[PDB]
Amino acid sequence: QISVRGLAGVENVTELKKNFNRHLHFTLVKDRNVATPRDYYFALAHTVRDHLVGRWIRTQQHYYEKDPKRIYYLSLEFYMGRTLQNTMVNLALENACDEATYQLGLDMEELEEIEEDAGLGNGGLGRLAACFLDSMATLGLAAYGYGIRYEFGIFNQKICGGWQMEEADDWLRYGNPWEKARPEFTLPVHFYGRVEHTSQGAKWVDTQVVLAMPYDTPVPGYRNNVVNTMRLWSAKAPNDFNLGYIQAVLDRNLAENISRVLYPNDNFFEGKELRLKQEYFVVAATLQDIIRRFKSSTNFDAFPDKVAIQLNDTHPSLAIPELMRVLVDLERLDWDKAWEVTVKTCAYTNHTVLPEALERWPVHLLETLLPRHLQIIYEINQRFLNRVAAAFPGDVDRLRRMSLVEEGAVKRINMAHLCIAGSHAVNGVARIHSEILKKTIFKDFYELEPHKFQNKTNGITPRRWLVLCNPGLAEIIAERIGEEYISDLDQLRKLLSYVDDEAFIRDVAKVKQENKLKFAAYLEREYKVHINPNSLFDVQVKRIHEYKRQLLNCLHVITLYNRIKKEPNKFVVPRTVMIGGKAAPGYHMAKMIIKLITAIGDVVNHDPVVGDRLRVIFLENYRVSLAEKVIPAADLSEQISTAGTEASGTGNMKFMLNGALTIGTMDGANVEMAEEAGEENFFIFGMRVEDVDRLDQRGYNAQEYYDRIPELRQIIEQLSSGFFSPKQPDLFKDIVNMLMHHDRFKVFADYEEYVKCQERVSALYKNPREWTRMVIRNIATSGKFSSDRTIAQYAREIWGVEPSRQRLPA
Amino acid sequence: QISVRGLAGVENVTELKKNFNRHLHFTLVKDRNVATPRDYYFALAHTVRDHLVGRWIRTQQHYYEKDPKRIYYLSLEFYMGRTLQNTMVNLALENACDEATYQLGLDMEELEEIEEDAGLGNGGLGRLAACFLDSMATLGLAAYGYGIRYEFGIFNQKICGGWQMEEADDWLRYGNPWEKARPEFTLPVHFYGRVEHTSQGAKWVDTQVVLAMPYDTPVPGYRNNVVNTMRLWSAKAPNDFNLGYIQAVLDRNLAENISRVLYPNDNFFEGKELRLKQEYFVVAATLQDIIRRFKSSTNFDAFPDKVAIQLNDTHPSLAIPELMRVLVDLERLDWDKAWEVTVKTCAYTNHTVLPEALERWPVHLLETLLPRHLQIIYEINQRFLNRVAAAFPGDVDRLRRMSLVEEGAVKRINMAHLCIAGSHAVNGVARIHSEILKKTIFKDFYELEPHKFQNKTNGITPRRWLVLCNPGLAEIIAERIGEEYISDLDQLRKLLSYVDDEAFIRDVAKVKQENKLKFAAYLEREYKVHINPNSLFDVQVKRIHEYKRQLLNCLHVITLYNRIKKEPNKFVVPRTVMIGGKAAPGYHMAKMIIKLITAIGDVVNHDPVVGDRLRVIFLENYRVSLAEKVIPAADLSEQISTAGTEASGTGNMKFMLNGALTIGTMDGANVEMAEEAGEENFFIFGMRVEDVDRLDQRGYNAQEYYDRIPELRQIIEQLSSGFFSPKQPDLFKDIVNMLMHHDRFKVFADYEEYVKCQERVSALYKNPREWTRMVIRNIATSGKFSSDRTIAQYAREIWGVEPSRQRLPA
Ligand SMILES: OC[C@H]1O[C@@H](NC(=S)N/N=C/c2ccncc2)[C@H](O)[C@@H](O)[C@@H]1O
Ligand SMILES: OC[C@H]1O[C@@H](NC(=S)N/N=C/c2ccncc2)[C@H](O)[C@@H](O)[C@@H]1O
Ligand SMILES: OC[C@H]1O[C@@H](NC(=S)N/N=C/c2ccncc2)[C@H](O)[C@@H](O)[C@@H]1O
Ligand SMILES: OC[C@H]1O[C@@H](NC(=S)N/N=C/c2ccncc2)[C@H](O)[C@@H](O)[C@@H]1O
Repeated sequence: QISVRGLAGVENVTELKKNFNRHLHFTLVKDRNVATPRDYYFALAHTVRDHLVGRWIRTQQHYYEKDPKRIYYLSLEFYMGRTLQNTMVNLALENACDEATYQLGLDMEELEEIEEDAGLGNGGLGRLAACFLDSMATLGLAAYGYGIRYEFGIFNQKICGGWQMEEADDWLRYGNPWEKARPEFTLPVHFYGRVEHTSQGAKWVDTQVVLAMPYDTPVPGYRNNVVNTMRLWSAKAPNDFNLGYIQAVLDRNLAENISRVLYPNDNFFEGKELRLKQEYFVVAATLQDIIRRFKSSTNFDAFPDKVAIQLNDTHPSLAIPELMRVLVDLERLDWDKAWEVTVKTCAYTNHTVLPEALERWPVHLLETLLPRHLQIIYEINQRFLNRVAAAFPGDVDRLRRMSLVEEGAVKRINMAHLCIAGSHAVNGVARIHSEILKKTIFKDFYELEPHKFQNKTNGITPRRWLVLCNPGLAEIIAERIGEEYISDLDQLRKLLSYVDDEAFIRDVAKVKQENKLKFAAYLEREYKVHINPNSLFDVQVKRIHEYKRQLLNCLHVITLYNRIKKEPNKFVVPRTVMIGGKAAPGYHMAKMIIKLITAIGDVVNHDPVVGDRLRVIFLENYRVSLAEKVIPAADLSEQISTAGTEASGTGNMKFMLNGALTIGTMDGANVEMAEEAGEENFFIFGMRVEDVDRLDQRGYNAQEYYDRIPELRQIIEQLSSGFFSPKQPDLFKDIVNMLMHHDRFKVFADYEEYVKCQERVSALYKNPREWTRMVIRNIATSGKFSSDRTIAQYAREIWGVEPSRQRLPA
Repeated sequence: QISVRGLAGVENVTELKKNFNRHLHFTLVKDRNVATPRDYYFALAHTVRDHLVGRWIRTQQHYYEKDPKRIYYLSLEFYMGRTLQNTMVNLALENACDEATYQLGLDMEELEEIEEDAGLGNGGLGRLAACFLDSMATLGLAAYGYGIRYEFGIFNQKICGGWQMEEADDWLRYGNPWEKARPEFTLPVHFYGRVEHTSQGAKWVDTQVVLAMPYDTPVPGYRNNVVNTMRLWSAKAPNDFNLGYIQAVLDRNLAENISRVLYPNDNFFEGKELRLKQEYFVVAATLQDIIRRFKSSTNFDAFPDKVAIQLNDTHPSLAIPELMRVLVDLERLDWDKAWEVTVKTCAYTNHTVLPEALERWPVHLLETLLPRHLQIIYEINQRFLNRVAAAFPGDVDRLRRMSLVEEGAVKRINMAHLCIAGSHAVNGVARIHSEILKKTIFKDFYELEPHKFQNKTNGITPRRWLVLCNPGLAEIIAERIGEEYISDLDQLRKLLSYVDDEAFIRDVAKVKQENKLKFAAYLEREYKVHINPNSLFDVQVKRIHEYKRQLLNCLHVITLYNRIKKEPNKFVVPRTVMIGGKAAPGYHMAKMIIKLITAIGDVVNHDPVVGDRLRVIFLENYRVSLAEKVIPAADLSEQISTAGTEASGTGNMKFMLNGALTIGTMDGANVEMAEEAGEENFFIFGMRVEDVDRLDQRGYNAQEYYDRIPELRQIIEQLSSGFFSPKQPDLFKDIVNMLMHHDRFKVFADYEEYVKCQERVSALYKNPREWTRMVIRNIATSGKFSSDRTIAQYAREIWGVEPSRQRLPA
């Protein structure tokens, strides 16, 4: 049907159809009389997956023969979403499969909906890892993602009585066709035990062993015939484990619990032993695998020439002392040489400056679980502090600030300090964030080793986040400028010369309307909710956090409702306000915020005077597959974190690419987005970082805003008095108390500017032609935010390798 | 190479080779450069399994269209062993696959050794279920085996320092190619809760739910194109289970523990709640599946015409009250009608008379776990006892003996009594066993309802137990009498006319020698032990139990050693004495017996004077795949249980079919074997059942034998004084104490006759020609012991269906 989806050749369609039938029969053991819709999905998945294998084998063969430098991306999170459509897109099979299934009397889109998301991440950090894998394959890098194969990913969110309920994401229940178990590479991981010192070095003895069994998932590049590997480890008890008899077998569960479940905390540290075990498990198994591959090329001097390890935050920080442990204790290298190798091998990416998110592990935990690593960390700290003392003689406070060991009630290890000390490169994820790292939390480190500190602004893959989710937009762009932009997103600049093109303006607006109609229809079918598709789609989707300020959005919504109630017969631009995202199960305030949103909806959506002029909808179970649907449908992207709190954001980039305008603070990558698009084409409001700093010096007094803004006082009075909870008058007292007395994120301080800015959004939307022209100016300048750009910068500036867009032979 | 292994057609070999390569590539994601031996096994398994699918789909289609009466074989054990060779045999693919793999440069036998046994059983009862499935498919019956998919089967046995060690049988670790998950037939199973009585019947409420997910395994008939199903249930937690957050996810393990592990007790009852849960789990899921299939044919009068349920011992006895529960509480049938349906549907097979093996569940357990079933059991008991009272007025002791409820310290439910009451047929598993049931333990029941009591003598499948494991023997037989005997084993009688045939005598002896050489070579390679292949192979393989009297075998072994030591320069017929089998982990005496065997070996095998005249070897990890190797190699089959204790035996039949002579008591099926072969062609010794009864009346005094048999006194003195355990003089004191003072199985009473009989065995072995002629007379009369005969009798006399040897079209 549409060009960017590829060719539907006669031979190809015929072959797909027969391979589909072969799989239905031989693989699924069904015929068309008894086959379930799930059977059809699996038949199709198997048919598509067959097309990966030749390329996958030859890619890995090629790496073995050419021996390039290998890149190892270590993450506890890979937020992959669904795989079927992505594989079809990257192999140019989409149109052919659509045709093949159509001829078999099946709707491919319906089949696609059957696939579970691989929800192995919480949000931004995990999705970033996934976009990165796509870009690394597309750029022909010899890259491997390494992580954990969680049996349960991020929980499925159900809303019951306006409250978040969690249920287990049993994503492997029907079997995962996109993985291959690799039992021959099963490896032992050690825990507990004790350290003996012999005549010939330290030895780690009396350990408990858990096996790490790898599962490989293919990562196809975009039409370049490259298929890289994501290798995820699963925990397995050894067979003699605990070996009355029955109990010993049942107790195997204890060891295998390591890979059971993803910790559902977004930007928050929880010092639990099981989490520490997960972090070591991935690191120990991965490093053995890396070393094995390196030896199958004795001389560890060449190790950094053949290996780069990228640490996705501090979660895999134990890679540093683990590498030292293997090099010193097992390979018998001297400390200084091992350390040189380690530093040149490792690089560290920081993802937040929020203090509660930073990993600070109690010493007593590491002492019991990882005694040799603790000793190695102490030694690293001593040698590091000796360097600081020599550089800054007599500066005793600097020594305590820079220490890897934090003193206090319980001694803790600061993992971020460990990462900086043991990495040749430290990067933030947007320009303002990287500057904040140098100026504030890592200032001491920057002064010691300025050359270590870099910026690498985040990006998103235009395959998933344009071609896959928004084929209509991809097509109208390709019609004017060709297909090359899909792997060279900077080419979107060419669209600037179409900003006054009446045909293009109409097509851009038409694609948006179609997307909105489709999404409005999705909402009725799967959720029985009614929305006006001619309204402005105002969306904020992202994890629920105080710093992300869904509450400020709530305040605006109530403002609009109150204004309508006061002047019912005045025209207002109709809006559908959509808010979605999961709250960490233990985060009370975030759970209260969800209840508030639904409570507002309950009042607003049933007020006869309001009509279809204002609707508030909570988008349940926000996840990658839902983002692919809602983002193409959005008109207005809410990116409203307090300045200095959102390191980068990536949801912001997704909306920009898909034709929504942005209302946002100058925070994270919003700054660079406004810079690329021009500030005239962005709805910027609120305090800058400098303004927040000024307010902190004076002391933030929320009462002042309450006293001076009548519209704000009304809202607080409504919340307090039970207007939004008639049968539980004090339900939202915690929210009011927080806003009035202990608001770290200064919700009231940005309220007036936000409401004014929102008025300017409504004004522009009234002029569809000018709305669309500004949209074109956003899409046209979204090129910088391709993860291909980001990865090219990591490659050249950190890993020391050159990207290549050249095809491997098919 | 050999005829019974089938044709290796040009087209077939070519096609197998290309399908093997296709699977290696697409399924296993390997090429020949990196493929592991395990990869090759899997490629072959997939290639063979592809040949099942068409037949499997059309068999099940045929049942749906023809709607025959369906047979449901319920067992907690299906001891399947390996599947690859069995599938090749039954599809006539063995020679073709051998040729195809040979041309690919691979040895198929080596590949076969990679497959894990499906060890989902303990011994005889579980293997019987497996032989039965093979025979039911071969006889074209619409039969389904239903059981539990244990994650861990029978433990792997390791011998360390002469002691049994257990390790987890993680048989699914690499994935099972012989199963297909059927998620669409996932069913809820209920536990705990309470009973409410409403205006319209009882209701079982507030229950905990565990899901039962089925996995289907194909059961191919022998060259008849029939493929039946074995459906095994796996336990899955529902997704809202226990739904701080992390713990709730980890706690899902509790529900899923139901299908985690097989209880490793052979002929012994352990009243553990987890075991009770397993028993209900299989019954509840299976009955829902049966009822679903029956409705997809309201009128439950026709239920027994379309359904037979065979209970493999009392393990699935809860089928009776569960069927009543569904019929009365859910379908709203009156009690009397439901009961009529239940009795006509169910039949019960008893497998032992040993009192410690009988299931007697504490009332308090059933009260908590299954409150509605307990109430139903009470009601069954009341109505049953009312029938007994009417038949035998005033016989108050009969009422207490026949009650389903046993009084005492803890009240218990006798599950065997439940089974008799609720079944239209009760059978024992050999003629003497069935007679013992009528005369002793079920005498009261037999007097009430004599028509219920039947015999069905056990059998073994001649596919696995001749063609598969002993192709050389199968071939020399087929050369004289054709191939028809493989599914009509009575045809073996024709071999009687070859008993004086010099060519056949030589061929029978040659096949045995070859088997012995192969087994002697297996022992060196995989265990580094040296044996004389010209010695008589004296083997006792079966689970370790006091009743099976491995100890009596030990006494003979020591007797032979002592006799050699006394007269070193006297000729004796050389023997290799092989004993193997697992002990239940909690059975102390059985574990001591294993240690004794190895301790004897340690003395005997290292005595220079003995030479290669006597060797004692403990066969480690005895299991189905090991039986397939050792049984063909045996000369002498030890079947030496105390008369009246081994219900049937099936190992005995396996040895008879494979050309070993039997030394045995008149116990179980040994009686019928001697009857078929003629007593002159069997080495019978020892007390008959009547003699044991006489001894019990007088009181068994072991001391009398010790006092009157000098050779026996010497052995006991050696055991006591530490001759077989120099550094732990009293190691075997428990064994001596048991033999002298509390021997339930009268080891000493059969000692003299056993040793004498063994002398007659040695005498015959000295005359190879006469040894072989007696062997021919055993093989020739082994036909009755085909499980095809057994199943034909169940079909005609219990299930009310006719077997058919007719092919389905291919
Ligand atoms: O079918 C479900 C099972 O599939 C298996 N995959 C096998 S046999 N081949 N895959 C090959 C493959 C080829 C190309 N891209 C991905 C995988 C997985 O090992 C197993 O964990 C999973 O449960
Ligand atoms: O860079 C990708 C995205 O990462 C997000 N971080 C997330 S999801 N978790 N971090 C968790 C964390 C845990 C422990 N120590 C530091 C951070 C950032 O908040 C976002 O601005 C950014 O766009
Ligand atoms: O490969 C390992 C996996 O195989 C799967 N089998 C599938 S996809 N088809 N089988 C078809 C089949 C055809 C004929 N005879 C048996 C099975 C099983 O469902 C899964 O439990 C197992 O882990
Ligand atoms: O019939 C097949 C074989 O079954 C065996 N029984 C075994 S393995 N377990 N029974 C366990 C059991 C448990 C509970 N209540 C009764 C028996 C018999 O011992 C054997 O003679 C016979 O050949």
